[PDB]
Amino acid sequence: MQRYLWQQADGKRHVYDTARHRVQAGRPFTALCGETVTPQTERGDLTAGLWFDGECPVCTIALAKALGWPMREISDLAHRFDWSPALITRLAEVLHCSFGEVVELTGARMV
Ligand SMILES: [Cl-]
Ligand SMILES: [Cl-]
Ligand SMILES: [Cl-]
Ligand SMILES: [Cl-]
Ligand SMILES: [Cl-]
Ligand SMILES: [Cl-]
Ligand SMILES: [Cl-]
Ligand SMILES: [Zn+2]
Repeated sequence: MQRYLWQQADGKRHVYDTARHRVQAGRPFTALCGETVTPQTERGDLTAGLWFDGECPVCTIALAKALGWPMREISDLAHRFDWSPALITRLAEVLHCSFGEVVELTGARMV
């Protein structure tokens, strides 16, 4: 079984640690980004062919980091998401570098 897998829940496609959680409709799990979420059939969460929500930016970057990417390649990745203060400060709780380093990584406030 792979260590990390994707699962849509609460409006985004999150990543979870399969050594920590088993996914099931109506059961909460906590994603790599730290949000505790519950897959719901009404949101299309239990049919992966119907997963139309956008990827969770925090989980996507957390997964790249967990997989050992250098900061420069993680930075290229992050550039394709929109980063609100909620998301940026959530990513800073996951990464171990300085908050300024997180903000620079996201490319979120740079033209
Ligand atoms: Cl298992
Ligand atoms: Cl592993
Ligand atoms: Cl949980
Ligand atoms: Cl939820
Ligand atoms: Cl809803
Ligand atoms: Cl579903
Ligand atoms: Cl986005
Ligand atoms: Zn997430």
